[PDB]
Amino acid sequence: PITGLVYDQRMMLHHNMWDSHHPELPQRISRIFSRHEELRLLSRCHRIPARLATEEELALCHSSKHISIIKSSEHMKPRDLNRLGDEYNSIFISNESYTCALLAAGSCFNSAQAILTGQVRNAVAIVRPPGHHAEKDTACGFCFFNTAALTARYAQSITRESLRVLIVDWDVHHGNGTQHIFEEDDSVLYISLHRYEDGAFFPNSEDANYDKVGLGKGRGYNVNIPWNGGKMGDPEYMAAFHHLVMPIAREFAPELVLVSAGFDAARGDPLGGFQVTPEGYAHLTHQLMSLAAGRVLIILEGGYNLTSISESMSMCTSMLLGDSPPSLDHLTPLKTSATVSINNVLRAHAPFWSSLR
Ligand SMILES: CC1(C)c2ccccc2N(Cc2ccc(C(=O)NO)cc2)[C@@H]1c1cccnc1
Ligand SMILES: [K+]
Ligand SMILES: [K+]
Ligand SMILES: [Zn+2]
Repeated sequence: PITGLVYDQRMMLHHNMWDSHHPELPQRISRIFSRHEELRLLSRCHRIPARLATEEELALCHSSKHISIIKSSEHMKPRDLNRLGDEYNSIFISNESYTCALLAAGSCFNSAQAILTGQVRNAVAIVRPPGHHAEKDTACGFCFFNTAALTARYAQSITRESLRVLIVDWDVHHGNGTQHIFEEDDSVLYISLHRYEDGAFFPNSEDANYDKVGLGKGRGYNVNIPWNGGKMGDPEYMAAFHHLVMPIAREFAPELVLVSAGFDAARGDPLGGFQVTPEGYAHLTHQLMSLAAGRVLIILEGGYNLTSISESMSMCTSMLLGDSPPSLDHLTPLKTSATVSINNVLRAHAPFWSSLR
């Protein structure tokens, strides 16, 4: 059983030229990659080459008008990069941004193909800029193109259109772009856990609440798990996986699992304010590996504490390689509010998932 790994230093080139310390830092992926080297995990993995995604592949999810405006930033003067970025919600653009976003997407494509043709069982994608806030027609929250949403359609395009793909989004933020792209779609199951605070948390939309369950044929195939009033940690994430994520996923029987793996719910992240530990991420990964004959691709999204994301993603890779899941804790009743969120999700999805309890 082989674990794949994709990483390309050129993705570092994307940067914020008006705040060189912006938390979506080039060094996020180099610090994660370096930690993989030091922990002797990188040598255990099959190295998958990065590549540029093509514009045709971007068209699997994005409008040609959005593609063309982002492609055009590669030749913009600083003044126009600044105006263009300011047209979006929380976006900065450099001249290298388009190429880096193409590389993060093509990297994940090659990983998905490696998994789907049998070259590897599972894989990990150390990529940037992130993807999950990007919409069909717009960029948002440090994301230009929806890497995870593209990878699901890419996977379908190289197999069959109805390939069952589960996307688990454990980034602390709701993946509004991923929800919206597949909202009518019953071939892609989207499950997001996210800090919500009654809609007061980025992306600041009631679209992230538990009562958005999908539209049309897609009703039931959009599972939002919103967290309210509480510094959620391992016990809460493990409880959501037990009562919602794994039961629903198993009933869906995916053939591929994409993890939109933001690490901004990690202990130490100032944007997230949550406290999931590395061993917590390790346990979530291990539960996901019981699906889809192990076809699990972990994709870096958010995560802004360099040490935290490097330890946490390393933990996930260690699990993919087959290392034993590490010990966590005992008892530790959930935070009150987390039982409330979980129960609310259970009720809204009972009509769609008959194995829910
Ligand atoms: C906290 C906040 C004030 C902020 C300060 C400094 C820079 C950015 C941002 N935000 C946007 C944001 C944050 C994280 C991610 C992500 O992808 N994490 O993984 C994507 C977008 C917040 C915001 C902006 C407008 C309205 N409400 C919240
Ligand atoms: K999420
Ligand atoms: K869906
Ligand atoms: Zn995030």
